[PDB]
Amino acid sequence: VQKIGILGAMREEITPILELFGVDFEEIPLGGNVFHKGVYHNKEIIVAYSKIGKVHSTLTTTSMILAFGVQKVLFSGVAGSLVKDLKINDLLVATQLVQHDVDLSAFDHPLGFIPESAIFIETSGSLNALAKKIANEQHIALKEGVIASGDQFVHSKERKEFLVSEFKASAVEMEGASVAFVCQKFGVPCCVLRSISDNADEKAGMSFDEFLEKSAHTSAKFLKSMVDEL
Amino acid sequence: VQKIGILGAMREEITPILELFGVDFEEIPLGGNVFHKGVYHNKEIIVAYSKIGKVHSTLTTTSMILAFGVQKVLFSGVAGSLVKDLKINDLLVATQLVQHDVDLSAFDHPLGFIPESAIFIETSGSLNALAKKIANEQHIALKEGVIASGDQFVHSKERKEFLVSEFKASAVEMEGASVAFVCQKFGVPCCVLRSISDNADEKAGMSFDEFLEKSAHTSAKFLKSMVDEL
Ligand SMILES: Nc1ncnc2c(CN3C[C@H](CCSCCOCCO)[C@@H](O)C3)c[nH]c12
Ligand SMILES: Nc1ncnc2c(CN3C[C@H](CCSCCOCCO)[C@@H](O)C3)c[nH]c12
Repeated sequence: VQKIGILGAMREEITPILELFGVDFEEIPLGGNVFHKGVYHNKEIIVAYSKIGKVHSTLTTTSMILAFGVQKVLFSGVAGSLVKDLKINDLLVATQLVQHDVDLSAFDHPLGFIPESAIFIETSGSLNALAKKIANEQHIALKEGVIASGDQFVHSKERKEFLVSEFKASAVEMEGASVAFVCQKFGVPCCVLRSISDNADEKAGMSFDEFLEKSAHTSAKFLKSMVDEL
Repeated sequence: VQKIGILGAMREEITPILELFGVDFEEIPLGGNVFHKGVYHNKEIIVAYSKIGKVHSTLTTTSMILAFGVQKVLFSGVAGSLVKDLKINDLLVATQLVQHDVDLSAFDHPLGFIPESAIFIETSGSLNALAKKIANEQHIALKEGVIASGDQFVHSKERKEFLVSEFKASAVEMEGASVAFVCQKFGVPCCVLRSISDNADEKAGMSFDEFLEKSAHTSAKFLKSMVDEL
């Protein structure tokens, strides 16, 4: 039997996931998260929001894998755009992710690097290829690129410029890299999907509140379309 | 029957732990960590190093709890001092911890705060009381204070002074807050002990390299004395 973990960071990001799947979910509390466990097209689906940021998302992903035995993890949510071609509501799949706020440069380590790890964490090529295939069938744009994750909500030109110069990131959020990292450590295939909610600039807070609902729904709808192919 | 999880961040922090306990350990790999499982004084001890930083430490602490069923978690390692009275080799027990690099100020949150959490994460009062009691009996100085944790190695006066002014922190490291946080989420008693390796200033890299071994041993020796009373 196939077991698939579906994650968002905020409750608002999983609201449309639960609604779009529409099946009956059993609620299972563990480690301060609530896991929604259902069956859909012969697959067991386990849905949770982690809460915001790297520690929360690391915890929840580890719980998904260890406690619920998922074989794939699909993340859905919203993100800040760092590139002109990614506009509000546009979808991006992360081919690599970085923890942009990691700094061990005192020991001459490059920014983003931690010993016994790597700057860039890879996601599943087979899932990313699937995303590309179905986006083409749907005639919807889907960009591929690097996503930068850190424990700050980015809302300045200066920090955007750093993310582009240092990591060639296309989008910024606070959980993708930690989710992808956990999945790498456990050998679990991962896809990270984001819809743009803001431009990570001085107006980001306002844009985020305006577009969270729609952008979350766009990501969630696409995630469902991926699960339909598994 | 009592099962105690014992964590460091770096391999060097657990070397003296394994040595001082002296017992045979079984090595169990899981999620990119190696867990050393042994029996000491009729208690079961599970020792691991997480690897550096908040994501690594969150993962490992969650694995310790879920996969190995530990009832308490004790963290031992080194830290940078932020206060004049904490000198190289001095011991500190963290009564609260903060993630000092968290910034959701774009939405008017205070620094360190994440929704559905708190700036300050509590450790176990009963374990901190035990530490104080033993330290007094041993005639060893043990400070109680706030530890700030983040994904940067701190090596500047400016950042030191921020940690003191913002959080009234006494020491800085990269894992304590995340370990204590996971333990809080699962309702597992936690104690975080650190020995000072450096002063978190421009000389910190050199001080760290010089004193890592001795400071790690000092922390490990004290952690063993706690386990002897559990
Ligand atoms: N520009 C940007 N920089 C960094 N990340 C993002 C993201 C992605 N998510 C949104 C969410 C923000 C949490 S704060 C809002 C809620 O606070 C109020 C609720 O109490 C966190 O999970 C990261 C969208 N735009 C971003
Ligand atoms: N001032 C300071 N700021 C933040 N943290 C600390 C700590 C506590 N630990 C040491 C270690 C980082 C060292 S990276 C060594 C270079 O990598 C060598 C392996 O390639 C990480 O686990 C945090 C001591 N002094 C500190």
